Amino acid sequence: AQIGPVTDLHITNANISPDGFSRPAVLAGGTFPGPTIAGNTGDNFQITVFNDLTDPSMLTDTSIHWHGLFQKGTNWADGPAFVTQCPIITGQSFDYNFNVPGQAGTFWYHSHLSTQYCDGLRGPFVVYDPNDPNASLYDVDDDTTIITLADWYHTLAQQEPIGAAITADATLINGLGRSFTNTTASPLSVITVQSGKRYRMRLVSISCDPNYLFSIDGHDMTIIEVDGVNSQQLTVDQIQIFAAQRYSFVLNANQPVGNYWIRAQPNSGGQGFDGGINSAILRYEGATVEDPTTTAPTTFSNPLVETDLHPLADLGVPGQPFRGGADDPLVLNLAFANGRFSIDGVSFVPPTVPVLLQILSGAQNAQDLLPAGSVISLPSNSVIEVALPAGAAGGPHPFHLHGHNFAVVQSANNATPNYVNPIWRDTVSIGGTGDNVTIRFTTNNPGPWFLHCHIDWHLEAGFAIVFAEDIPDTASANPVPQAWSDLCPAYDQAHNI
Ligand SMILES: *[C@@H]1O[C@H](CO)[C@@H](O[C@@H]2O[C@H](CO)[C@@H](O)[C@H](O)[C@H]2NC(C)=O)[C@H](O)[C@H]1NC(C)=O
Ligand SMILES: *[C@@H]1O[C@H](CO)[C@@H](O[C@@H]2O[C@H](CO)[C@@H](O)[C@H](O)[C@H]2NC(C)=O)[C@H](O)[C@H]1NC(C)=O
Ligand SMILES: [Cu+2]
Ligand SMILES: [Cu+2]
Ligand SMILES: [Cu+2]
Ligand SMILES: [Cu+2]
Repeated sequence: AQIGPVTDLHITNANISPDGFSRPAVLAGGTFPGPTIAGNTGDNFQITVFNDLTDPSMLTDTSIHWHGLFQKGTNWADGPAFVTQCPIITGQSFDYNFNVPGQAGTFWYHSHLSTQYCDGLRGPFVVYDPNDPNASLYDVDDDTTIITLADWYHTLAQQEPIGAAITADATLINGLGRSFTNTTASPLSVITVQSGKRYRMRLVSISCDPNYLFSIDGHDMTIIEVDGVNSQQLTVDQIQIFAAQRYSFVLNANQPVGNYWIRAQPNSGGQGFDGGINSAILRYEGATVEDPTTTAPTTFSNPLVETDLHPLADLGVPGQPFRGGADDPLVLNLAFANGRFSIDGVSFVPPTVPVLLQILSGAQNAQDLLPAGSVISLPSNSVIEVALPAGAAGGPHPFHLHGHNFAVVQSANNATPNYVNPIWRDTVSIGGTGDNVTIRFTTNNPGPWFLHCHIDWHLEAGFAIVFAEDIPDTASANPVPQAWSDLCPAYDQAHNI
């Protein structure tokens, strides 16, 4: 069952074997993925997170981010460790108490301390719309229509050796899948549909790294939502989904009663589907309980191309219709060398005092904020443009901005900008060498908002900056509860800082 919008959430260690190989993990709600947190648009969420972690190999501190929720007036509840809070220490709990005005769609939650989400603390987060403009396009939308895609590692995140390449050992679809090496015939996930019905499939990438080529043999997929933003209907037969992105698509159960492969091919790790890796099963009611016998095409006829997506609503684009046509036009220099990423020449290393606390204590220019060179001020009530030219090793990099969604004025692999009707989203691939992926948004949400690559191994290696939006208004706009004020003293005492 779904939990929320008011719930406890216990964070524990346990052994799991989602691909037949047992290892310890960091879990929310006792499971991988964690339970779905849900409510309706505008609801008050109060998620009281109980840190019960005891195994130091995966860190006993934690902090949870609610990915894609704007947190307007509640920056303290956003979750990124050392940006908006100190971590919760073991044996303690913390109420993330926030509201979701003006948002409805498919989100997720994850640890936002170090690489801890890779060790298992990840789950879906759905905000339903009782008056959804897409409601008539489908019949079923519930916990059984959520599809998570996850990378899974046999080596613990903190134990990945410095200097060796990191790749996953399995793809998990709804928490199950088979290992790339030493493959055993462990159980595959089954998604069940009834012939003649239409389903709102909520596709969530909870990946720490790979992008997936997602498809369903025999079926096509009509996109209706992108990262929380309702879209015009776009029919595709394959979706390339990057880390942390979400799509809703209508699945019409219009093929013969049977079994069909669900495919999620990562860009690294095991290639293909031998032994049932990278696979799940779409089973119609009344079908034989047996594996599919379907195949993929050699070439997909209608792959998703991001420039084909358009908002359902008339969202437009803020600013003027040319490069640099914004109040605050930025171009970030994104680089990698010698094991570390940098933005504008500075590699992100989390500060001792969280950025929000530094602001509330009176640091009021971004040159005064630590880490030096990693915090950039944005002016209030202004159009911001951020160009993110690709080329840094380890791509394609999916960049994500907290506190906001944004218009994607220029997408990967296409040099033409769109100042008329591009999709809005919150995580975007910046593409390949020579690309100039560019985003725009307006600053109506005071607080420090993280901007980073959502490949968690790259974040850890410094691929991040903080946008301190409207520093002068941050304190008045974000009143903090006593429990939040208690976090840093408790953390610093427990760690002798
Ligand atoms: C990506 O687009 C930005 C503008 O959004 C380009 O930025 C300009 O860069 C040149 C030097 O390369 C400067 O002289 C300009 O002041 C910048 N801003 C403008 C023209 O608006 C950037 O060059 C583009 N990058 C790539 C790799 O195409
Ligand atoms: C490259 O991106 C551009 C801009 O998003 C796409 O151009 C649009 O194409 C649509 C569909 O034909 C037209 O309605 C628009 O008027 C175009 N806008 C602009 C500004 O040119 C283009 O289709 C993309 N290229 C590919 C191959 O998908
Ligand atoms: Cu996220
Ligand atoms: Cu986020
Ligand atoms: Cu990256
Ligand atoms: Cu983040």
